[PDB]
Amino acid sequence: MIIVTGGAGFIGSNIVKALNDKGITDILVVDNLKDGTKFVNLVDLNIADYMDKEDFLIQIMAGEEFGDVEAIFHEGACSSTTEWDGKYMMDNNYQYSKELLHYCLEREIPFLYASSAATYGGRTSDFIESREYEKPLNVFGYSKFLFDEYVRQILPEANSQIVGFRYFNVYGPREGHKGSMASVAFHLNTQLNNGESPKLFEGSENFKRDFVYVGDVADVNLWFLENGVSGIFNLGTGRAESFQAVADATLAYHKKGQIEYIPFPDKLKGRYQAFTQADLTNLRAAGYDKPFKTVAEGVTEYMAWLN
Amino acid sequence: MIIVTGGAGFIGSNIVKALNDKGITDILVVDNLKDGTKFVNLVDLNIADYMDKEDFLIQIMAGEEFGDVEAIFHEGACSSTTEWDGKYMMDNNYQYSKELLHYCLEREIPFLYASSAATYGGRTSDFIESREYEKPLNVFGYSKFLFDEYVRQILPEANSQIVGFRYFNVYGPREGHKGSMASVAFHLNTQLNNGESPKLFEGSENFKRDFVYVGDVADVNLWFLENGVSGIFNLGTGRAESFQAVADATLAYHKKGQIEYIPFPDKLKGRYQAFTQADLTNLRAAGYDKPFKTVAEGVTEYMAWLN
Amino acid sequence: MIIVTGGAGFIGSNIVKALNDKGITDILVVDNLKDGTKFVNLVDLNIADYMDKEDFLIQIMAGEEFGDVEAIFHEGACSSTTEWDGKYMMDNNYQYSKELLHYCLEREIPFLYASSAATYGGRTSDFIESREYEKPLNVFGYSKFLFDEYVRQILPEANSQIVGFRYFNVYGPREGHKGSMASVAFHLNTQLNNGESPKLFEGSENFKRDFVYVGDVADVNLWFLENGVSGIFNLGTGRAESFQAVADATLAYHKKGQIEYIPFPDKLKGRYQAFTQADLTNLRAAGYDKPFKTVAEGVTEYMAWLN
Amino acid sequence: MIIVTGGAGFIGSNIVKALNDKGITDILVVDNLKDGTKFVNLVDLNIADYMDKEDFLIQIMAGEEFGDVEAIFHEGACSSTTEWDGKYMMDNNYQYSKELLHYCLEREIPFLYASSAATYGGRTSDFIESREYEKPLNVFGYSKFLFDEYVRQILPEANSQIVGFRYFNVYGPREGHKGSMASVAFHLNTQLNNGESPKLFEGSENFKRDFVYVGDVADVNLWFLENGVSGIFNLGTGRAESFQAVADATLAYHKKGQIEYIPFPDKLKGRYQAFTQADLTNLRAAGYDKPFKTVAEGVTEYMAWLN
Amino acid sequence: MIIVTGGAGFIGSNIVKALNDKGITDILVVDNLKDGTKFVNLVDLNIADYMDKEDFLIQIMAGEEFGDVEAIFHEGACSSTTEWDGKYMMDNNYQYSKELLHYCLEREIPFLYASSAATYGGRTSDFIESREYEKPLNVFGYSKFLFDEYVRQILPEANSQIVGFRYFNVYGPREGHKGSMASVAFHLNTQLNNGESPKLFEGSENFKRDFVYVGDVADVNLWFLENGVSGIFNLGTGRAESFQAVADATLAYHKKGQIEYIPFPDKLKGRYQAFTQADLTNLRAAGYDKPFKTVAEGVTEYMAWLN
Ligand SMILES: NC(=O)c1ccc[n+]([C@@H]2O[C@H](COP(=O)([O-])OP(=O)(O)OC[C@H]3O[C@@H](n4cnc5c(N)ncnc54)[C@H](OP(=O)(O)O)[C@@H]3O)[C@@H](O)[C@H]2O)c1
Ligand SMILES: NC(=O)c1ccc[n+]([C@@H]2O[C@H](COP(=O)([O-])OP(=O)(O)OC[C@H]3O[C@@H](n4cnc5c(N)ncnc54)[C@H](OP(=O)(O)O)[C@@H]3O)[C@@H](O)[C@H]2O)c1
Ligand SMILES: NC(=O)c1ccc[n+]([C@@H]2O[C@H](COP(=O)([O-])OP(=O)(O)OC[C@H]3O[C@@H](n4cnc5c(N)ncnc54)[C@H](OP(=O)(O)O)[C@@H]3O)[C@@H](O)[C@H]2O)c1
Ligand SMILES: NC(=O)c1ccc[n+]([C@@H]2O[C@H](COP(=O)([O-])OP(=O)(O)OC[C@H]3O[C@@H](n4cnc5c(N)ncnc54)[C@H](OP(=O)(O)O)[C@@H]3O)[C@@H](O)[C@H]2O)c1
Ligand SMILES: NC(=O)c1ccc[n+]([C@@H]2O[C@H](COP(=O)([O-])OP(=O)(O)OC[C@H]3O[C@@H](n4cnc5c(N)ncnc54)[C@H](OP(=O)(O)O)[C@@H]3O)[C@@H](O)[C@H]2O)c1
Ligand SMILES: [N]C1=N[C]=NC2=C1N=[C]N2[C]1O[C]([C]OP([O])(=O)OP([O])([O])=O[C]2O[C]([C][O])[C]([O])[C]([O])[C]2[O])[C]([O])[C]1[O]
Ligand SMILES: [N]C1=N[C]=NC2=C1N=[C]N2[C]1O[C]([C]OP([O])(=O)OP([O])([O])=O[C]2O[C]([C][O])[C]([O])[C]([O])[C]2[O])[C]([O])[C]1[O]
Ligand SMILES: [N]C1=N[C]=NC2=C1N=[C]N2[C]1O[C]([C]OP([O])(=O)OP([O])([O])=O[C]2O[C]([C][O])[C]([O])[C]([O])[C]2[O])[C]([O])[C]1[O]
Ligand SMILES: [N]C1=N[C]=NC2=C1N=[C]N2[C]1O[C]([C]OP([O])(=O)OP([O])([O])=O[C]2O[C]([C][O])[C]([O])[C]([O])[C]2[O])[C]([O])[C]1[O]
Ligand SMILES: Nc1ncnc2c1ncn2[C@@H]1O[C@H](COP(=O)(O)OP(=O)(O)O)[C@@H](O)[C@H]1O
Repeated sequence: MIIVTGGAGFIGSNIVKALNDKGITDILVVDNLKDGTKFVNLVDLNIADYMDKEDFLIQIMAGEEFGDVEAIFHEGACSSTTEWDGKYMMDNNYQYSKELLHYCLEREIPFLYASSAATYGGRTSDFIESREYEKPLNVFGYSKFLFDEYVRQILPEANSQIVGFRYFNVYGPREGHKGSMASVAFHLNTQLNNGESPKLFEGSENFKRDFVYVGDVADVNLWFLENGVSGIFNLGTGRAESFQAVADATLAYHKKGQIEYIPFPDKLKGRYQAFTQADLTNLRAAGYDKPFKTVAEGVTEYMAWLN
Repeated sequence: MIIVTGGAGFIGSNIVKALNDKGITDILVVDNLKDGTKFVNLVDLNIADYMDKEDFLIQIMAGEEFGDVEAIFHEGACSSTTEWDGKYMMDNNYQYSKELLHYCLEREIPFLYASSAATYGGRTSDFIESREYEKPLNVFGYSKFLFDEYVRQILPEANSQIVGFRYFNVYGPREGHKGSMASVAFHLNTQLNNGESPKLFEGSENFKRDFVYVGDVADVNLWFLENGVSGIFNLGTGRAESFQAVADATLAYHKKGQIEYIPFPDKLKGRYQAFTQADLTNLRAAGYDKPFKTVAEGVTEYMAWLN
Repeated sequence: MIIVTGGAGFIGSNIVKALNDKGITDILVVDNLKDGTKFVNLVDLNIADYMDKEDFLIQIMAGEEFGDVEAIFHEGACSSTTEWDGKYMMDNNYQYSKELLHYCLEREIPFLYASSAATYGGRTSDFIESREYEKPLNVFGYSKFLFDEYVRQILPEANSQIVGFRYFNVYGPREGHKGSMASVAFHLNTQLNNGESPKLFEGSENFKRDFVYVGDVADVNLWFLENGVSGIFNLGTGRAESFQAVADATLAYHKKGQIEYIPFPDKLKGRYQAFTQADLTNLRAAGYDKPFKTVAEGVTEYMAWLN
Repeated sequence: MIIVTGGAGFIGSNIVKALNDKGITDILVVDNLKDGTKFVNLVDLNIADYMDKEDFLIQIMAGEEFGDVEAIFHEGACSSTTEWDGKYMMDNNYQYSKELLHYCLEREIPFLYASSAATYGGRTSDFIESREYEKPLNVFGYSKFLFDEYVRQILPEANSQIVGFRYFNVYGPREGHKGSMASVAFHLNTQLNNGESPKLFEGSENFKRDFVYVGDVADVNLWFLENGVSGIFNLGTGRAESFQAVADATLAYHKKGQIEYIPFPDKLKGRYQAFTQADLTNLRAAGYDKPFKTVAEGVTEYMAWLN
Repeated sequence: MIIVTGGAGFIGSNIVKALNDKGITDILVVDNLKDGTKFVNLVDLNIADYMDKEDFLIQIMAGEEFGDVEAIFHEGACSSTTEWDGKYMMDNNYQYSKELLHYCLEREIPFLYASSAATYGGRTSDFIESREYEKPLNVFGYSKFLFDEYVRQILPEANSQIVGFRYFNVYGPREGHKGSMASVAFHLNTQLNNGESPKLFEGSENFKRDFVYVGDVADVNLWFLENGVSGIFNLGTGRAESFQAVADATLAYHKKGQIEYIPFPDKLKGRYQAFTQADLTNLRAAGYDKPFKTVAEGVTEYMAWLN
């Protein structure tokens, strides 16, 4: 049996699918299905059971057994970078994670969780998995950062696998529910299907991210499960590409449309990463040697799936 | 003693009536009577006691005894296909059901519950009670689907009856409270009694459902109780009929009126089943061999009862 | 010691007064004094103590002793016929009553409670205390009906007094707080003192009720306490009188005014009793043989007290 | 150690000051400081500790010790005569008081509490501390009345001091927070300092009250503590004076202004005491023989303190 | 291990930084991160863990251990002088503090907490740490005052360090979140960077405060920890300077701008301190002999850090 928190969300559901593809269906999904439209992400998948995040937490803290648990993929989190309720953020992200971590540690259950490249918080190089390089620009980022710091305290003493994946800009199938937190690829696709103009922020000529395909993210997750290695690892392609590149791949698929520039949103000024590029040294050194899909490859594959 | 959850609702109250007709009155109804107008559905019936769904759940989970329970007909659920609070849906439908199921299993109490053909989610044939054919279009459907999947895990090991009825489009007496979730028959009748025009969705020429009379649904329920067979079974006539057919039967009774087409509601686009027809192979194979009332028969009988 | 629930309400306060008149002042009143203006109903009376309905219930269910309890007059209920929250109605009326009943039963405390002729729900004769004749038109009525049904299950086995009084149209002193649930007598009086026209519903020419004076209701209550007889008994004059009769008695006292007809309120259409007349066969057979004040007598006595 | 509930309120804070003046500072104040502006009433005083009314109650009911308690002055209450939530009133005034009383009784702690002349409810003479003369005109008054009645049941059996002070119209320093429940003296003063006209109700020519200075009220309280006598005692000057008299004393101090008559407020019609005058027979008979400051004396002393 | 409550706030975060500078990183921060923007204050620091104030309190009161606690710096409080909810203020400031104090006392954990010069409440000299000189002008001040009074009762009997720092007008890095409670220095800086005019209250010519640099405040805190001395001590420079002086230092750095006078805000009239100057006699006598940065020094250092 495997547990996937955030299992009805974007990355989580993709981990579920990947597990299904390996013939594993004995999965417990933990999520918050308040936004019911998220069911789409599970409808075509095969799981054993579903539990709400709040119930799960209660049971975790009471020390309930869930049977023979092989791993927890902890993808569940408040994922909005524009959420400013720190109380909620620190409870739901940081505290929640701590609580899970301890539960796993005590039962020697492999624990594989989601960090974020938001922890790097705006810099132009050296995106390296170490405290010196970390300085989040928002409370979301802070909640992730502090957890990584917590994990770092625990690692030397741990008797079972602990892995944190520092995801960069993930995109692909099963993020339709993320609204304004959905990938630019997604937004452009839906704008184009609506006969609207595809929109980019003002200054996106100079904005670059490490855009990584969700399929690859899933593969990395399973690989680490199979291999047992511990640590905190960047997860991206290693190549930074401009938003313009993403737009290109998208318009190319749709055979139409032309980019329009909207004002840079006030609520992100000072909170924004203008450049990210994953340094994959540690990742490779851990033994994960598979290549990553480029924006051209990933976006077109995604576009096909969206239509 | 028999327990009927959703007992003040449409199908539940009809099960109560059917039990009354067999001389059984030692019934506990579990429901949520917040909408007080639902009392009409019980007023002319004979029951032993009434309990709110929330109290019932608490007692179930505490392992209270209710006396000598012969069966639970679990018809209680949030039945709105346009309810999008997934948290509520999964608690009140899925979790609730699990909780009941376990309670019954442990005491070897026959458990007969409501599934839904919404689990098939829009396809043009092969409405067969098996996972390959299931793909709900909304979270309501998902909550039903996942429970059936759960039941499927339990069945091989079960020591007492477990039956799920996959109801198609049920209509007849005691659904007045269902508002916009009430049968089209019901809506047309009340429109006509109000001197308004009888209304159908745009494109209903091509929309067909397996419309099944509530009386038959009740009979099936009791039959299964008496016969002890387990499984998940489609419950419909086996014949798909157009909404136009329903309208015909109705206008014929009222001796007046002409169909008006209203816009297809935005909130259902992408969430809608355009065709359903129950495959009754498993149902028949279980031994239930009685015929089902056609739309012509059922609707006219209903119309008489409404007036 | 005697307990009167609804003790600050109309009928309850009158039971208190009646007890006072017999030299009994060791009374605990249970009510919900949220509407503070209800204090008037107790101000001139003599009681031992006051408790809120919610606290009372908690203590009842915990099995607290209140000292040496001689009887509970259970007049407390949500008494509005236009309240449509069934959840609340069934908790506060039905469940609450059950809870009291059991408490009394276990301690062999005489339990005398309020039913309602609303249980008959609109019929033109045979207002007899038996299930065949009962069919309430609203959820208030349902909550009363179901409790009577519950009492009926308990009666054959009971070792102490259980009595339910099925009050018809009660009127008299101490109902000023009941707003639109107050007697027509009351409304007419206040309309006339305000220089307004006295108002009756459209079609009141054909509306008749068994109007019974509150003083008589109180007497019946005490009589049953003294005599120990069990059962469910109609409580009204046995004579149906038109609303016109009530108006006559009232205008006669005030020496002025002329009836005006207002529209029949939408919220009561289909929910309304057009005729009631208590069949006093069981009541008389139990041994209560005293006469009841007519509308002419009762209304004029009331009018004097109001001025 | 001494406890003063309502200690941050008008009368309570004055009791604190009086205790300070006798060299006693080991005081626990219990209040509800939601309206923070009430802190002024304590700022210049000396107390040992502060507790919220809700916490206090919890601890009382749990039977916590507070150390060596010498007395409780129970001045805490919802003091608004225009508050019509009876549920709250009866909990916070009546029930709360009962709870304290029992706590004290059990530990033989002298209990000195606040009643009110509102219990007399509008009469033109015989303001005597006995049930025949009591008939409050509002639920505030009722809550006080019923408690006095409760105390009366307890008194013959009590082994420690119980005293209730039936305050008439108290005025003086430390009532600035009472808003529209503040003394007329206070209102006139603030109207005059605002260059507005000093306002009296229409018909105040014929309205008289027993206006008593807060300083005297405090003295009475301490006297009873020192002397140990039990009972319920009127506390006022024994002389009724018109509102006009109060106005006179006030305008005289301010050397300006002329009375304006505003409409008698709707919300008080039928709820209003037109005359009060304390009968001090019992008070004197208990041994308290000190004189009371007249309106002329009291108001001018107050006016000086206000400026 | 060290605990810093209010650790994400202004003074608290500076204590954290100071601890970091001494090589201490084993810190638990307790705060309320509801306003997420406060994360900035911790982002560049090194702590062991984070806990919400409400959870912390629960655990404190349950008597949980946090490991080997060396000290608690209790800087956490509702710090707004214009918050008028006294209930909240007394719970969150006074009660909370008491609760911590007892926890520490019992485990002999050095307890170092924040008082306030607001306790002096407007006077023109003798700002001495003694009750005669204390008279707060608002409920915030009251909550601090009462706690100091409480500490004073405890001190003679205490077996471990208790220190309260009566901070005057603190200013410097990490107060950006304090909005209108932020230093005038801060406000002027942000006004100037916005091309607006730097604003001072009307009458600031005659307003002087003891402005003290946050760096010094931090030093004092650590010094007391190292030295073990107990008591309540003023913490300011000992020199009063006008707001004009602060403005001067600021405009001098920015090389531009001219002071504009805005109306004195209504909500502060009667609640305002016009003059403060710390008397450092006790502070020096305790042994703390280091000098304090003047407004000229402090403000310019701050201005550099802000830019
Ligand atoms: N998407 C990216 O590009 C990316 C990049 C870097 C990091 N990440 C991180 O990776 C994880 C997955 O991201 P995502 O894109 O899949 O986000 P997502 O689509 O929103 O998936 C997360 C789901 O988990 C729920 N959730 C929140 N807190 C939970 C908890 N404590 N336990 C269980 N479920 C919880 C969310 O709902 P509610 O918040 O409404 O309760 C949501 O349904 C998140 O931690 C995210 O921060 C993602
Ligand atoms: N009528 C159809 O065409 C049809 C078709 C397929 C399936 N079904 C299913 O068969 C059952 C009967 O449906 P229906 O048409 O009779 O709907 P319904 O009239 O609304 O009956 C359900 C009643 O039970 C209540 N309820 C909800 N959750 C409950 C719970 N956990 N325990 C007990 N009662 C609960 C509902 O109120 P609240 O949610 O507001 O609390 C309602 O009063 C439902 O499960 C429904 O999904 C019906
Ligand atoms: N007067 C009539 O024409 C007549 C006729 C037939 C039957 N009855 C019945 O006689 C009883 C009293 O009637 P009434 O006219 O005297 O009504 P009433 O004036 O409204 O008095 C009832 C009082 O009891 C309170 N209450 C509600 N639930 C309670 C509970 N569980 N325990 C204790 N008190 C509770 C009510 O407040 P809240 O509900 O707001 O909390 C109200 O203050 C009711 O059951 C009523 O249905 C009266
Ligand atoms: N001064 C008069 O004219 C006068 C005349 C006759 C009788 N009295 C009585 O004398 C007492 C004090 O009167 P006052 O004029 O000083 O009124 P006050 O200034 O309003 O004093 C009462 C204070 O106690 C608080 N409180 C309420 N319930 C409490 C409780 N259960 N325990 C502790 N504190 C509580 C009140 O706030 P909240 O209600 O907002 O919670 C308020 O702060 C009251 O019982 C009053 O009814 C006064
Ligand atoms: N800054 C000055 O010139 C000066 C002057 C006078 C007094 N002080 C005192 O110094 C202390 C801190 O000052 P500051 O300038 O750093 O103010 P601050 O920035 O507001 O720091 C206090 C922080 O702690 C939080 N908090 C509130 N109650 C808490 C509790 N019980 N436990 C833990 N955290 C809590 C506050 O949030 P929430 O209130 O929203 O919950 C806030 O984030 C306060 O006690 C303050 O009164 C400083
Ligand atoms: N440039 C541009 N253009 C257009 N659009 C856009 C851009 N950018 C961005 N965008 C959008 O918005 C949003 C926000 O952004 P940000 O702030 O940057 O965030 P991001 O990163 O991008 O995303 C996020 O992330 C995170 C982590 O990292 C996660 O968790 C989440 O979920 C998300 O993904 C965005 O979203 C877009 O749409
Ligand atoms: N075509 C047409 N026309 C008209 N009308 C209509 C149509 N369709 C539909 N409709 C209406 O609306 C509503 C909704 O529907 P739906 O979404 O589709 O749903 P249904 O299926 O129909 O019904 C339902 O079902 C279910 C299952 O199956 C149940 O549960 C519920 O309750 C219901 O019944 C309807 O209702 C109509 O009215
Ligand atoms: N005819 C006429 N006119 C005028 N007014 C009136 C009439 N009728 C009636 N009314 C009024 O409204 C109300 C209501 O109605 P119902 O629903 O029917 O109610 P009833 O029965 O009469 O009364 C009631 O009752 C009950 C039981 O039986 C109780 O619980 C309640 O509380 C009441 O009493 C009436 O009220 C009148 O005012
Ligand atoms: N005459 C006159 N003029 C003017 N103003 C007035 C008068 N009277 C009165 N006022 C006013 O209003 C108020 C209230 O009144 P009442 O309702 O009457 O009340 P009193 O008695 O006066 O006072 C009260 O008391 C009580 C006890 O008894 C207490 O608790 C409260 O708090 C109060 O004090 C008055 O105040 C004035 O302003
Ligand atoms: N003379 C002044 N000129 C401009 N702003 C002021 C002045 N005095 C106070 N303020 C602003 O108003 C706020 C509140 O002041 P006050 O209530 O005296 O608290 P404090 O003593 O903490 O400054 C301060 O944080 C500051 O931003």
